[PDB]
Amino acid sequence: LNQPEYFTKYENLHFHRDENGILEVRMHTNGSSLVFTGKTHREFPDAFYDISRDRDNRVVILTGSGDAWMAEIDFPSLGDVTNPREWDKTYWEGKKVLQNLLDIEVPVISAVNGAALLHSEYILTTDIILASENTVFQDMPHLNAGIVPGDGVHILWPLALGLYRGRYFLFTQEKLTAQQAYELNVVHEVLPQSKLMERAWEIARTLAKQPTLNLRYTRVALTQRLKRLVNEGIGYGLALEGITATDLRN
Amino acid sequence: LNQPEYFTKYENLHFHRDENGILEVRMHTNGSSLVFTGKTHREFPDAFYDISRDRDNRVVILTGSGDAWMAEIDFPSLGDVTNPREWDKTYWEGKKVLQNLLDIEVPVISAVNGAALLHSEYILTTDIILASENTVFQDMPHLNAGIVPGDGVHILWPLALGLYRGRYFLFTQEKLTAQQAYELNVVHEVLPQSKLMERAWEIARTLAKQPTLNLRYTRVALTQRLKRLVNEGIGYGLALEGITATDLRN
Amino acid sequence: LNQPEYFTKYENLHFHRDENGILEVRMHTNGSSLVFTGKTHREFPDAFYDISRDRDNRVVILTGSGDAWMAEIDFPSLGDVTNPREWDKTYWEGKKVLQNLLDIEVPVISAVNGAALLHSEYILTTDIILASENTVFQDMPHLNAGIVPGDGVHILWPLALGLYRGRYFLFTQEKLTAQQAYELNVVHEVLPQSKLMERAWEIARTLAKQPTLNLRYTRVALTQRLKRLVNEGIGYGLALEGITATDLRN
Amino acid sequence: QPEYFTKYENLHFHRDENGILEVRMHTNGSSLVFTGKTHREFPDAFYDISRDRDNRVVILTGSGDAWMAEIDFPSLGDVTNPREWDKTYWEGKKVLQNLLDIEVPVISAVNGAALLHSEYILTTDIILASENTVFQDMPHLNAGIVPGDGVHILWPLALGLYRGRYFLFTQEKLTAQQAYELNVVHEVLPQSKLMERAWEIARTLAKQPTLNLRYTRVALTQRLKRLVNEGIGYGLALEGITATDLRN
Amino acid sequence: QPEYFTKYENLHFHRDENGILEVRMHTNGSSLVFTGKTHREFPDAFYDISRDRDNRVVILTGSGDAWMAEIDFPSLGDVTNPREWDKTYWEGKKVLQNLLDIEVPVISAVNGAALLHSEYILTTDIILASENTVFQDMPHLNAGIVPGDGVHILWPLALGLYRGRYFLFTQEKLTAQQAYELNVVHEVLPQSKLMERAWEIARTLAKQPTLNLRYTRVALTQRLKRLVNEGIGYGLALEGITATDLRN
Amino acid sequence: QPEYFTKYENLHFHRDENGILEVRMHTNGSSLVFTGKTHREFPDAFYDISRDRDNRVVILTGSGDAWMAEIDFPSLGDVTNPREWDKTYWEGKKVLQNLLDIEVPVISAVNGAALLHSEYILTTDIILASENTVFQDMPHLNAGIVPGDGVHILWPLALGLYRGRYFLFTQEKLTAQQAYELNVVHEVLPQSKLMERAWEIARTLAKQPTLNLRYTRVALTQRLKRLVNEGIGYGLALEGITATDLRN
Ligand SMILES: O=C(O)C[C@H]1CCCC(=O)C1
Ligand SMILES: O=C(O)C[C@H]1CCCC(=O)C1
Ligand SMILES: O=C(O)C[C@H]1CCCC(=O)C1
Ligand SMILES: O=C(O)C[C@H]1CCCC(=O)C1
Ligand SMILES: O=C(O)C[C@H]1CCCC(=O)C1
Ligand SMILES: O=C(O)C[C@H]1CCCC(=O)C1
Ligand code: NI
Ligand code: NI
Repeated sequence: LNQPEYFTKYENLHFHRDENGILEVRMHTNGSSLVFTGKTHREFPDAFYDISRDRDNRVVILTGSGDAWMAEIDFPSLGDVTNPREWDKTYWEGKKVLQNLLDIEVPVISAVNGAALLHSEYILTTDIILASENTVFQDMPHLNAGIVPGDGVHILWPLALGLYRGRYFLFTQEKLTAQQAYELNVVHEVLPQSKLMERAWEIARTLAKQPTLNLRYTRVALTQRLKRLVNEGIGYGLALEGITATDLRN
Repeated sequence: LNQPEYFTKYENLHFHRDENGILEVRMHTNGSSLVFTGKTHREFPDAFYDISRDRDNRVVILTGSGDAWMAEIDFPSLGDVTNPREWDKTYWEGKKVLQNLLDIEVPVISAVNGAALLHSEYILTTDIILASENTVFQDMPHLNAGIVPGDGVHILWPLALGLYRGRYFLFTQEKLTAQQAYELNVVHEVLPQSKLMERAWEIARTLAKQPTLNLRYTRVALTQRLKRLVNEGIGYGLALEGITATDLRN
Repeated sequence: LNQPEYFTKYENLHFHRDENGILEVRMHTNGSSLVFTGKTHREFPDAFYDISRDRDNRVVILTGSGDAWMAEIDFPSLGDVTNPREWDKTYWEGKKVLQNLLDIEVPVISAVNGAALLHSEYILTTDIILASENTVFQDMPHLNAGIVPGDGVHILWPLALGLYRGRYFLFTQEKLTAQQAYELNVVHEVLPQSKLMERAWEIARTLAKQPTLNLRYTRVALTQRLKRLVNEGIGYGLALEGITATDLRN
Repeated sequence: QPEYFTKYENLHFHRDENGILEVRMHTNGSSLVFTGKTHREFPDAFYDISRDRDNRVVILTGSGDAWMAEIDFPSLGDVTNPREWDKTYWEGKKVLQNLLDIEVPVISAVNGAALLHSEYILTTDIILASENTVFQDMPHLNAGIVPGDGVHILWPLALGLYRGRYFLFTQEKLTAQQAYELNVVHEVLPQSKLMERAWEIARTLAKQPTLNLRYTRVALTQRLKRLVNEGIGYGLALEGITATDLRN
Repeated sequence: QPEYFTKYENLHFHRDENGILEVRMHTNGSSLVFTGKTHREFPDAFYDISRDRDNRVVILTGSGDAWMAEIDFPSLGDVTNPREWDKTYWEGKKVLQNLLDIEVPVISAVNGAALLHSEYILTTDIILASENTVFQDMPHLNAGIVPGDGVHILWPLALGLYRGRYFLFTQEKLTAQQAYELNVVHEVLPQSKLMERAWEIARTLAKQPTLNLRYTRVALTQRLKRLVNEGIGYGLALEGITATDLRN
Repeated sequence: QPEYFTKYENLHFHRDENGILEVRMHTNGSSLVFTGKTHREFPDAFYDISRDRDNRVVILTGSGDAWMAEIDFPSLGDVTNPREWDKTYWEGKKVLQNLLDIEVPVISAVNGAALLHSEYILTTDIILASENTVFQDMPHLNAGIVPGDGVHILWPLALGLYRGRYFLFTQEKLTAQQAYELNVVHEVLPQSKLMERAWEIARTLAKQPTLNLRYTRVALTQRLKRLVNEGIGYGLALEGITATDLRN
């Protein structure tokens, strides 16, 4: 096929792009809802870089598969996080994944297709957030494991919910429904499961009518402050998280 | 009359100030709702500077005329925005208008008297925002023209609505009613059209009972962060906007 | 008793800590709701430093006594605030109280037991905010006295309510009920008076199950931006406030 | 010529066909005596300069043997009264904002002693000094008030945060040669050659396209503007409190 | 060896058993001619270097008598067209981000004239130069476009916000000795000894534990990264507008 | 005299009628051996100094022939255990915060080698050194851990972001004369004259009104405080990870 090589380079991402440069990127594990792994932690930064480098991507839709956006993780596959020499890989990849995802230089629409229980900081880099009615949001794994929620959730959830409710949400592992997230201005439209992707594409097609440089530079203008905020705290959060992972040996 | 010369220097601004130093500044075009022009883009920065320099202004009320705050623009009068040598004037004036409006050193009350479809970033520099029931807010012209919403809306709407709903609002050209804006904490009171100005003056009179230096330094204290945020992004937004205007020739 | 010496060092703070390292700190004046004084303005920074230094404090609950959190102040006891040589003490202590309260290195739960009419910026340093049904919030004293609300309220209320409603709230001395504050995401749970402290302890006990370093470093991660924002504006607010206090002599 | 060329009793203006504007501070043709009037009017003059797109390069200089070495202290008003200091405070924020907002390269031709208001020089892009020049923050610690008018930000930027604080706290005086070694002054010239050199540099710059002059100035002043904004109001409020304390 | 060692026609790679990687820029074995190709590929190369944990110290150098003194201007594409400049803009942000994100100490061995892209050198931790080296921002004011590609941030960081602006606005040339005195160059070596010294320094560093090399690099680049991020996109957008204006 | 004057086994305090406080670090009257105890107690001492409004100028110095050249490594506790390092981390943030929060001018009298904890000196306003003084970041790269305790921020501030990184990564040693040339040291004195000069400078300062001393210190440390706050916790967390890695 005439499509870019990177479209089929990632076992856990499906890519489809229309003639308008609207790219839908769908996370999956063997076609089912994603199980997050060491492999995805390593590869996703590269995938987001590849998407960002390709000037034929004019709008991006980021979504998951099945009835969850991301609700499963294969903890052992992440490597021995209690060993700082292994955590350093995770730390490096944690800084790159958000840098590279922010550096996508066109509007990014999240189509949140169900529970987002980990790695919801990805959603919080995107410009328009649509959620199916069954969606819930939670920072599940960190306080389950006893390690710092230091991978960007610590910056982006307090930006989303404000520095009061955002800290309550993280410290208590609060779960928000799609409707709550909508009232909290995180989700912008709540859709039936059967209509979520159609609506994402409809918004994308309207955006695609813009001149290319306008799509790109509006994205730049609207992400400057967000990038500064992420850069401020991402490395420190992930370093603190690494120390708490080490401490699990104590 | 004994009033300052600058009160009658601006064809598109009416000025009235009471014995308490409460200054009402009303935008108009021949007494009707304002039609924004190259002339206002050039003169408004000077008007806001003049207001800020005059220590007899103790509270400012900024409003429009008729049934719209600002809903019309004479696009050709702005000059050839696709020519960078002409856009540079617009760029320079775009940085000065927000700098000078923020540097008004007393509380500023917005009395939003109807549709605010362009230049709503002015409202988002002010301290107390009142709106008539017929008011709506939208960033109309930028994505209509295909150029970046880079004149301060890119900073101030995400500050107002948060960095999620704020980006949705700009990318989709969302229109908010006065009631929606009130629920979103942008508008602080929604008034009947017939009561808007009376309420602005009532709030102003309460404020005017404060010592002058308290009015001034409370304004300073409450605008430090806002000024930093505007300075961060205003020039870059307007430069990106200029490039997209040039690109319309392609 | 085996408890730390600092537990009984402060006439206006009662301390109680359980075997899980959950420390409840309760402000009082002779067992009644606190009357804020020059003495508390001077001592509270030391108390918060002492709490922060003690690694046996694993979660902190900060509360008041009786039916108000803080609703009274003995103005004369603050010293001659109109004399810059006296205000300088207040200025120095104003910077230290927020620095030291932020530097508590474990989650801090506010249990707001009634009206918080002054010094609510303390609450706005904490991570989880619970309020009894009778609670109200207001910046009462500053615009009553004619001096700048420059002690941290100018930073933290606009962070809590956004830079629009936050400035309206301060300039108009708005009073918010517990229910309003809950809708505004400042208060996270509204409790009957009889259940407030039980709920604070229940949340604390859940948190106390975390590893110690996770409690500490999650607090660090979630307060980096907050600390930067407070540092940006606290000294300038308090200096401006001092000038307005001097001006009361004019 | 523009009306503003003759609006300011303490500034002479001359502009050539290339858009090179020389702005010369003076008191009756002599070295400037700084006053309440200049404190109030200079922000307006710098704004007027910045608004005029026909200015393509700016040279800012003084008159006679000193760039600025004199001040009429009573003419600043009763600085010990916060209501009067507030004028000075507002004007002190505006002067640096408006000076930095000149949107073309600015050359300082420092024609002798700069003992006050040297922060103006530290907004400029190319700094030339005559061999007789000395730099000092004279007035603040002489009067017992904070050096809070931008010197507190820009001298530590120029000399680093170590020598910059020594310079301010001890009211150190720097010769032109020392300032050159410290990278503040870029060329040291004989008095009789200073202005010719300033104009030579300006002519070379003026050969650039106008947008390049403007946007190179913008690019090279972003960080500088942020740093001044961070500290200027706080420094001037603290200074005001120390001025009030002169009554005690 | 890694695949990326042979992916870049203008970069030679050699790595020893200690994880010391030497990256040498060249055009057919000679001193680099900078091109549209290098502008596009170098960001990828620096990313690839940064991803590879077997790199424990990096030495970045040029070939022949110059570090970088040549550029094929037409090969950069039609910079006066905003749609083409946008590629240069995106690549200009990525090159510095990816270079700064190399997570080990980086030694510059500057093997002669660095007349363009010297901002790469100003991301590195230890700067060595051969005695023949000169530094200049040559191309920008030659072409009439903003020096907006990071030189506008990093030269004023290196030389201070006074000499740094003089250096850019006048296209000043600095010898290796001047740059040494200005604390930009840390050791000046004969041409024939430069690379041996770079490798000696690298060997001493390589004795550190790997996490120490990595986290010392992180600690020492936090502020630097913030400063570059502040200004890089704005500088490159302004530069693009001046490139467009070359048509007028 | 205040109780805190005798609370610290490693600090001697002496204050004159002008409010000039000399704080001298020592171990049994000799040059300081830095310990876990000093790491824990110094933050409290600096807080106590800062709280006491009778301190109008502070001189911070060492004893004997060295300012700080010795450390009892085992006394710092088992730094390789994150639960123990956390104490060092918390204390490392507090020491610089509390030292910077001294609200009057601070004079460093550096009485010889400063081989560790030189970041304390880099919080002070006027830096004097005896001719025998040398500066180095000795311990971090000797132990294989990040120089993350503020040296990573303040040395690059002092020497610039180029020479500052060379100095840290190579554990460069600077003589008093070099440090003077680099604008870190402001006066170089014979050993026998150092303290007299410190007190002379302090006496001149002490003639200022108290609020002026305080608010000039505030004005001149705003930026410095921001820079330290930006990086101190991150540097100390990274350092802790490298300390843990010493087990591997
Ligand atoms: O995916 C990550 O961010 C790293 C994992 C490592 C294992 C425990 C977690 O939940 C986080
Ligand atoms: O008023 C402005 O900000 C400039 C105009 C220029 C023409 C197109 C627009 O809507 C914006
Ligand atoms: O408690 C304070 O912050 C200082 C007081 C001083 C007296 C007037 C006030 O309300 C504030
Ligand atoms: O010129 C100024 O900045 C104002 C004056 C204020 C009074 C004494 C001075 O030297 C400075
Ligand atoms: O190499 C670059 O950064 C791009 C070019 C753009 C055109 C002229 C130049 O010298 C710089
Ligand atoms: O004194 C310190 O900052 C702590 C120690 C930590 C262990 C080895 C060192 O040299 C630094
Ligand atoms: Ni912010
Ligand atoms: Ni800086």
